[PDB]
Amino acid sequence: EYGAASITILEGLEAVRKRPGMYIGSTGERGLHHLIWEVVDNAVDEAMAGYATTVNVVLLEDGGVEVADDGRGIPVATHASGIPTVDVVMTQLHAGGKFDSDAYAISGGLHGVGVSVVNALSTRLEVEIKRDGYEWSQVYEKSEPLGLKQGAPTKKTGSTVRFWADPAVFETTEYDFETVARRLQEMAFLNKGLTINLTDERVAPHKVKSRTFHYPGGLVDFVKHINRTKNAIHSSIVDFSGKGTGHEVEIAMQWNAGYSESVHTFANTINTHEGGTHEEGFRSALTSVVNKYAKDRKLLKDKDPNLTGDDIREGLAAVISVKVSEPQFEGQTKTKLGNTEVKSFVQKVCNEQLTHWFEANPTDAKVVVNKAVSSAQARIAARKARE
Amino acid sequence: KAQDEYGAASITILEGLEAVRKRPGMYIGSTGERGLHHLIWEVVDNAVDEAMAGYATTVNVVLLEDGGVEVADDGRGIPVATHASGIPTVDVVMTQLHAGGKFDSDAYAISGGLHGVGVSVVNALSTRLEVEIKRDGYEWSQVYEKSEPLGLKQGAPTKKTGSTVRFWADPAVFETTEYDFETVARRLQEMAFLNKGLTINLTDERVTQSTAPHKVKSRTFHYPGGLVDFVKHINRTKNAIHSSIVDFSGKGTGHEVEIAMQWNAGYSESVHTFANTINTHEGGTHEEGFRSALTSVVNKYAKDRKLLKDKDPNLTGDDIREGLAAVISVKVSEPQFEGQTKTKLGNTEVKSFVQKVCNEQLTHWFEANPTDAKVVVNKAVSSAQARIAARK
Ligand SMILES: Nc1ncnc2c1ncn2[C@@H]1O[C@H](COP(=O)(O)OP(=O)(O)NP(=O)(O)O)[C@@H](O)[C@H]1O
Ligand SMILES: Nc1ncnc2c1ncn2[C@@H]1O[C@H](COP(=O)(O)OP(=O)(O)NP(=O)(O)O)[C@@H](O)[C@H]1O
Ligand SMILES: [Mg+2]
Ligand SMILES: [Mg+2]
Ligand SMILES: [Mg+2]
Ligand SMILES: [Mg+2]
Repeated sequence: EYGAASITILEGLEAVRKRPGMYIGSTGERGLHHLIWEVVDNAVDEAMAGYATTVNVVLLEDGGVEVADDGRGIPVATHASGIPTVDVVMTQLHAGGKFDSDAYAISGGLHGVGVSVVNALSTRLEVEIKRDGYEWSQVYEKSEPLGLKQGAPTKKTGSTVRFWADPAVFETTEYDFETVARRLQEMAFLNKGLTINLTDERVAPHKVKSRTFHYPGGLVDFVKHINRTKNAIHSSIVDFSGKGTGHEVEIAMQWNAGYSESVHTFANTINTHEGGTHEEGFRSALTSVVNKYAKDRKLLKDKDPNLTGDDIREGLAAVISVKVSEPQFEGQTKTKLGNTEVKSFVQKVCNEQLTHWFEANPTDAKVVVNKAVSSAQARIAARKARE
Repeated sequence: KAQDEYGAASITILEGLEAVRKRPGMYIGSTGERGLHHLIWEVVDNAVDEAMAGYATTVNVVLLEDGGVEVADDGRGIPVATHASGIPTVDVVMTQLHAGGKFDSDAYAISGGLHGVGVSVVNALSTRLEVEIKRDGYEWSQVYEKSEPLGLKQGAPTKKTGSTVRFWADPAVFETTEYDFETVARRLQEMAFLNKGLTINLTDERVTQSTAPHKVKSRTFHYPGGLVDFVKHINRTKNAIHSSIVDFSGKGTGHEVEIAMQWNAGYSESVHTFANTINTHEGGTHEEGFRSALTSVVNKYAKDRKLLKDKDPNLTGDDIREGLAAVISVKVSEPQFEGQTKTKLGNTEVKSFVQKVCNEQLTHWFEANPTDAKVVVNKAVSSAQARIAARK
């Protein structure tokens, strides 16, 4: 009997617990680690706004994860809603301070869902906040607030979010250290003044497993890192910026004797690992710049076909970092940046700055074009040899 | 700065479809070409879901001149009756997020729709929406202007059942509001392949600057050979290496799988993955389960027949999948898709399942057809040694 009785409306966090995949992709290792990503993003968002300097993540013994920032602290006062803003932010969907650019000019967070999902997919969530001249505490048991508590007075500011992933939701709740270590590192690469500390408290003087991430050389350091094991082909690491009405691009790149593509893209510090408009404008601009150089330096005949992106990006270590005041991310996992205006923006920046670099550095330009030409001709030889 | 004085007032709660209008990327990916087409997917997906349940036989998609899209199914009809919340059910289904009849397995046992978001999002990102429902003994008509319902109208009596949804994309939302016929065509074609008793008709009533009948693009997709008509389609411009196509299925608790595969002359991998008819073009567990199974099956066959030497390492997936045309269709009672755009299927248990079915059933095909198998193994053996030669 398909009718009005079959239509079911979901309320609050019901929808998150019924369809975790809509918010975290899946309940696998990727989904589990996304919980950490949601809590850390909010702390990073505070650093980007220029309030936090430090983000400390701790993998606790019990499987709990702690994330502490020295930012402004989650608004704790009573909302217009009639409940303390901590609860609005922690238990409601499409609720937050990132629907404008007033509180956070450039922020990874934008849907007002992130940390609410973490509450929804956790057995427990604790929060310790410093602001309004006090130390504030709140416990959320099976997503429900047990009571906001006004504690010790303090001039200090910041937030500390603690959460315990539901073993009913996730199959495996053991977080992976090096997965977390890798992501926190890239956040510090995209945030110059930011310091991220990581501690693994899970199982006479004893030192606990820890890492510190501070990179004053930003993206140029990120590239040096990518090209440690890989043997760099040219001395000068490409580095440039681009500014526009509503957006900004930051690029750094270097080639190596490798045969793989090591291109990482970011939008408001978010790892847009499935790419997007920013990556697309970059690839587009790169292919056209190299192809013009090779044709102009007669490294390819006029009858010779143009070098494909695959030939050029082979052995390339590149980082594309965009700061967008109004991003368009593909779902809550934000695997892609979709902003159509950002493709034409990145493209003109890469076109004008890569054309500049290739003409300014003739030594370095020669090598990377020689590689592209040699890798292109190799694929034309391998296809013919196979017949 | 007012950023310093950030507190309770800085936090704002979005009500209903304001969430979709503010952050469309959460539900459609982007406001680009791919996002625009996603609006048709949401509406067609709902019509297809009715075919999957065995109530709809036909789906008719029309790209209107004005710029609107019309999707007509002969299903059961979007329930019209006044919902428990106090308003007609159509209005709940069209103006409210996380509301639908796909949260259980009662109305739709297997369905691509699962979030209760689809058609509400379409309504949210459209200047106007129009619904024509035939059910409960009468033909009904509702109109939404900027998502707001103008009032449900009751019409003439009918014994027939179906739904007709018509939407006009908001140009303020989308950079481009003009659809690509081939994009729509290709998709509706794959939908017809994965649903044996379904017929999808696409019609293009958009003119170009007289109105001769041949100037209107049209398609009618009905494939009784399902996935086999799909692999036959894939290897058309390409040339098959073995005569008979690999056709096999396999069921489990709360999941079913269908595989159809064939190898071509090229070095081009053409593996298409589907979950509840949804094109999971980024793959997921079902694909990964198949990829694992396929690599293991060929490596056990190449070693036993001694086609591959003991000295050389095992074959890579890429060399096996080189020139492979395959279709992977899973039917899952409780799926887990990455977001609204549903680009990936992430069910942990599906990787084990598809691999279990593939490992067992492919081994069966290799053992029963040694003649066709030798050609396949010989292709992978040469392409692996080609990859080794290229590295030198
Ligand atoms: N560590 C924090 N410091 C200060 N404010 C925070 C912090 N964490 C959360 N908030 C506030 O709570 C709001 C909502 O967070 P959240 O639930 O993650 O959604 P969001 O960050 O706005 N967007 P999104 O992450 O894309 O879903 C934020 O806008 C912040 O204002
Ligand atoms: N053509 C139709 N025929 C009958 N019922 C429909 C039709 N279209 C929508 N519905 C019903 O309306 C509900 C809401 O639609 P929708 O917004 O697309 O959410 P959904 O299909 O459940 N899931 P999803 O598409 O993944 O967000 C559906 O679940 C159906 O119950
Ligand atoms: Mg913002
Ligand atoms: Mg957030
Ligand atoms: Mg019917
Ligand atoms: Mg739908």
